[PDB]
Amino acid sequence: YDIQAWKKQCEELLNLIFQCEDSEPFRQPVDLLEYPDYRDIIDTPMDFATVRETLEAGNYESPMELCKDVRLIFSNSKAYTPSKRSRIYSMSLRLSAFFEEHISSVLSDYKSALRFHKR
Ligand SMILES: O=C(O)c1ccc2ncsc2c1
Repeated sequence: YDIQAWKKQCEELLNLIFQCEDSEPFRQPVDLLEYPDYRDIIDTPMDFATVRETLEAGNYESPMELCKDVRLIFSNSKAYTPSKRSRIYSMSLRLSAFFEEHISSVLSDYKSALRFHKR
């Protein structure tokens, strides 16, 4: 019933993601010199370094807010890809399955801790 435990759990999950080869296209902001039309398609850029910085600055109040920004990385890849068979989109799909399998328990434990506090 530890209400603060999600923060270290999210830091450790981001460490695993940065070790995965599939995260390489998503670690830093998409390079606008390599992809000059990117901001004609994508309104709100997001990347894992920005998520980690926001966490470490104390600017997430809940793991749900972190989960919204990581899901934006994946939805931006799906909206920008020219093919649902592309290399970089195929990487985003595998990474999203890994993220979703690991974030599940973080969110369940946090919500359980809040309910116990409110009891
Ligand atoms: O060139 C592609 O296939 C492609 C697909 C998704 C994507 N997400 C950020 S950069 C990028 C490039």
